[PDB]
Amino acid sequence: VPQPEADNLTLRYRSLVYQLNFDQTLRNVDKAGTWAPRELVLVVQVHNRPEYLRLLLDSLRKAQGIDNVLVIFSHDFWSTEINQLIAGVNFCPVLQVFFPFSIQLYPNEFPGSDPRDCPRDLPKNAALKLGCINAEYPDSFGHYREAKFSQTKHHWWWKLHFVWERVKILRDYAGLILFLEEDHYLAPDFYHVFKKMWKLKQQECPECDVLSLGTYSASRSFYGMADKVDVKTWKSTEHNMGLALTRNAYQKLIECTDTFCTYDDYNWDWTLQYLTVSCLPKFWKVLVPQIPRIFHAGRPSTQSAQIESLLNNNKQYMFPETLTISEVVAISPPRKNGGWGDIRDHELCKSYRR
Amino acid sequence: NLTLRYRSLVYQLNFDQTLRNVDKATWAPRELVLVVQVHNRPEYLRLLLDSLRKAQGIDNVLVIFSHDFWSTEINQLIAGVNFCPVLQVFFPFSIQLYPNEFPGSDPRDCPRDLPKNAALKLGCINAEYPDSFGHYREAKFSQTKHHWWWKLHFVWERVKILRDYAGLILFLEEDHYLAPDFYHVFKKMWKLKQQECPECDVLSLGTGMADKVDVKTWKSTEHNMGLALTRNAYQKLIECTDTFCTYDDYNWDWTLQYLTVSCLPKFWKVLVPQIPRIFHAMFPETLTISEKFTVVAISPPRKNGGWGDIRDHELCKSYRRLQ
Ligand SMILES: CC(=O)N[C@@H]1[C@@H](O)[C@H](O[C@@H]2O[C@H](CO[C@H]3O[C@H](CO)[C@@H](O)[C@H](O)[C@@H]3O)[C@@H](O)[C@H](O[C@H]3O[C@H](CO)[C@@H](O)[C@H](O)[C@@H]3O[C@@H]3O[C@H](CO)[C@@H](O)[C@H](O)[C@H]3NC(C)=O)[C@@H]2O)[C@@H](CO)O[C@H]1O
Ligand SMILES: CC(=O)N[C@@H]1[C@@H](O)[C@H](O[C@@H]2O[C@H](CO[C@H]3O[C@H](CO)[C@@H](O)[C@H](O)[C@@H]3O)[C@@H](O)[C@H](O[C@H]3O[C@H](CO)[C@@H](O)[C@H](O)[C@@H]3O[C@@H]3O[C@H](CO)[C@@H](O)[C@H](O)[C@H]3NC(C)=O)[C@@H]2O)[C@@H](CO)O[C@H]1O
Ligand SMILES: *[C@@H]1O[C@H](CO)[C@@H](O)[C@H](O)[C@H]1NC(C)=O
Ligand SMILES: *[C@@H]1O[C@H](CO)[C@@H](O)[C@H](O)[C@H]1NC(C)=O
Repeated sequence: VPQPEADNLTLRYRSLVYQLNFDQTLRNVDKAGTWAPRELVLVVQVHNRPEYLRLLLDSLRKAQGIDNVLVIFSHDFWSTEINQLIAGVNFCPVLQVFFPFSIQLYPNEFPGSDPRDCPRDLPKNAALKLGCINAEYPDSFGHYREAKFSQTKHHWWWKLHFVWERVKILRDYAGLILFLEEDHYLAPDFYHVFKKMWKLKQQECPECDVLSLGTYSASRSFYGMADKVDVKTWKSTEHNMGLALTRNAYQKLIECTDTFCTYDDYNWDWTLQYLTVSCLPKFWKVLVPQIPRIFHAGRPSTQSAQIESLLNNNKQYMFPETLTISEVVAISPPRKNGGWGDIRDHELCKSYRR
Repeated sequence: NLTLRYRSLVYQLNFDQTLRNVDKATWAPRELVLVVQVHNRPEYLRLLLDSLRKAQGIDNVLVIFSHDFWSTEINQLIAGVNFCPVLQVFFPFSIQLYPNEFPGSDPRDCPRDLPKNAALKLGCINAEYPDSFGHYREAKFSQTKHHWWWKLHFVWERVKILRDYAGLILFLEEDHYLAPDFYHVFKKMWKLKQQECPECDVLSLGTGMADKVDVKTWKSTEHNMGLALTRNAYQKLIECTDTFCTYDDYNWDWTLQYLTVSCLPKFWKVLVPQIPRIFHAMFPETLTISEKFTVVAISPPRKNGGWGDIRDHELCKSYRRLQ
C-alpha cells in the first residue's frame, strides 16, 4: 500500500481551484449538441453564506424561461455545503469558477496576512520605525492593509475578466452578462423583463450603457409601475444590484484597469462610480424598471417570506406584455473609503488582464 | 506535478461526496442504487449515459460513478446528467495516481516474460512472486480487480448518503448499455422474488420471452453484466476477502465464481430474465418465473493468472481496513 500524502489543506484547495478553473466542467449541458450561451448569462459572486445562497437558488428554480441561461458561480472560498447547494441545481446550465488568489489559498503571505505587514491602527511614525513592509503605503486615512477587506474587490475584477476572456464556453459571446451576489433574490419574471428591456434599449435608448434589474426601493402594489422603466444616470448606491454589462461595456472597463486598481476604495461599486467620472469616456446611463426584479435579502427565512409574499400579492402585474420608458446628469464619488492604498493590491489587480 | 494534483483532488472529492440534482434540505436512496465502474473510454460511457437518459422511471435512482482515471471529457459527460441523483467517487489507488510506483509500474519491477532464474540475479522487486504461469505483474491488468473490490466496500460502508441503506445496489461497467425498462423489470423482479423465490439470493439483468425470468445457480461469469446484490449478499463477499484477494486471477468475475465453490457457506440462486436488459457494447405488465433449475455442482474454474503478486494481495485486503 502506497505511503499516504502529508495532509496539506492549503495545497489541496489550490489543486481544486487550479484544476476546476482549467477543466471548466459544465453542468446540465450535453456539449455534443448545439447549446451555446445566448442573450443572458448569470455570474454570481459567492462568499460563505449558504443560508442566503439557498434563497437565491430558490428564486432561480421558480424563475421562468431560464432553462437555457448559463449561471456561473464564482467562488472565493471552498465549502462542502456551498458546493452541495449548487449541485442540486439541475434546471439550468451551471458553471463553477474559483478565485485563485483568495486568502484561503494564501494564509501566511500576500494576498493573505504577511507576518511583516503593518497593523491597521498603527500610526505612520511608529510603522516607519518598526520597519513593516507596507509602512510607506497606507490608505487615504492612515489605515493599513487588511486581507479580508481587499479580497472582494480583487474577486470582482478577476471574475469580470475571467468570464469574458478565460471561459471557453463564452468565446465570442455577443450577449449580456448579469452580475449579482449570493444574497440576492431574483423575481420569477426577471428574464422576461430583461429580454424586453434590451429590446427597449435598442429602440428607444441608444445612449443606455448598462442595464439593471431594479433598485432597493419597492412598492407594496405593482399597479401601473410594473411595465415602466426609467433611464437614469448610473448610481452605485442605487444600481449595484443586478448589473448587466455588454461586450462593448466590458471592454471600456478592462481598458480602465490601472484606474480601477489604484483608486483608494476597497468597494467595487464605489470604484465603478469613480470610473464614470474619470477613466470612462462618459458617465453611465442605466435602464432600470420602476418595480425591482431583484431583491437584497441581507433571518433568511423571514426576509424570504416577505419577498415571496410581495410577489404573490402582485402576481397579476408581473410578466408584462410590453415595456414603456417613462418620463439626469453624472454623479461623482462623495468620499473615498480607503482600504485600497497598498500597492501590492494594485499590482495583483492589474495582473488579471495579463 | 499533475499526478500530485490528482491525488489532492481524489482525497477531497471522496470525502465531500457532493450529491448532484438533489436538494438535501426529503430524498433518500431507496429500492435500487446504480454503481458504475468507469475507466477511460468516453465513447462507451456516452452510450451508457444515452441508455440512462432513455430509461423510464429512474428519476429517483442514485447512479454512482466510480472512476480510476481523471479526464476532462469524462467529467463533462457525467455533469450533463440532470435527470437523476448522481454521485462521483474516485478509486484512490489507480495507475494515474501512481505512475512510477506500486500499484503502478515501479521502475524496479520484473519484466513480464523474464525467466525466474534471470529475475533473481537481476534483483527486481517481485522476482520471488510470479503468477501460476511464470509471468510477472503488469499494472494495467491488476487495476480492474483492485477497483472492483474497493468500489464494493466503499459504496456500502463509506458513502454517507447510503448509510443504513436497506435496498439493493446494481453493479455495472462503463461499456454496458441498459434497456429502457431495466428498472421497470427490476421492481417486478424483486416483487417476484419476495413472492415466488424466497431462495433467490441475487438478481441479474441478463446473461426467449420478454416476460419470463429464470432461477439458476449463480455463476459469476454468466451474470457479470448488471449484478444486483443485497446487504446480506455483500456481507458474504467481504467475509471471503482473503480468498478473493489471493486467488491467482485478475478477472473479478472468475474470482467470484471460485469464491462460490470454495469459501461461500452456501450456493447462490440468481433471478435472471430470459431476454437481457443490459448489453455489452418491453415493459411487461406482469413477470412470471419460467425455468427453475435445481442447484448443481460447479467445477473450480481454470486460473488465468495475473494475480500472483502479493503486493496486489495486501492492497486488495486493506480496502476494508483503510480509514
Ligand atoms: C446613501 C449613501 O450615499 N450612503 C453613503 C454611505 O454608504 C457611506 O458609508 C460608507 O459605505 C462604504 C461601503 O458602502 C457600500 O455598502 C453600503 C451599505 O449600505 C451600500 O449602500 C453602498 O452602496 C456600498 O455598496 C463603507 O465601506 C464605508 O465604511 C468605511 O468608513 C466608515 C465610516 O464610518 C467606517 O465606519 C468603516 O469601518 C469603513 O472605514 C474603512 O475601513 C477600512 C477597512 O477597515 C479601512 O481600510 C479604511 O481606511 C476605513 N476608512 C475610514 C474612512 O475609516 C462607509 O460606511 C457614507 C460615507 O462615505 O456616505 C453616505 O452618503
Ligand atoms: C466463449 C467462452 O466462454 N470463452 C471463454 C474464454 O473467454 C476464456 O478465456 C480467458 O478469458 C479471460 C477473461 O474472461 C472474461 O472475459 C471472457 C471473454 O473474453 C468471458 O467469456 C469470461 O466470462 C470473463 O468475463 C482472459 O483473461 C484469459 O486471457 C488469458 O489467457 C489467455 C489464454 O491462455 C491468454 O491468451 C491471455 O493472454 C491471458 O493470459 C494471461 O495474461 C495475463 C496478463 O498478461 C498474464 O498475467 C497471465 O499469466 C496469462 N495467463 C496465461 C494462462 O497465459 C482468457 O482469454 C476461457 C478460460 O480458459 O474459457 C472460455 O470458456
Ligand atoms: C502546503 O502548501 C503550501 C503551498 O503549496 C506551501 O506553501 C506550504 O509550505 C505547504 N506546507 C507544508 C509543506 O507543510
Ligand atoms: C510527481 O511526483 C511523483 C511521486 O509522488 C513522481 O513519481 C512523478 O514523476 C512526479 N511527476 C513528474 C511529472 O515528474
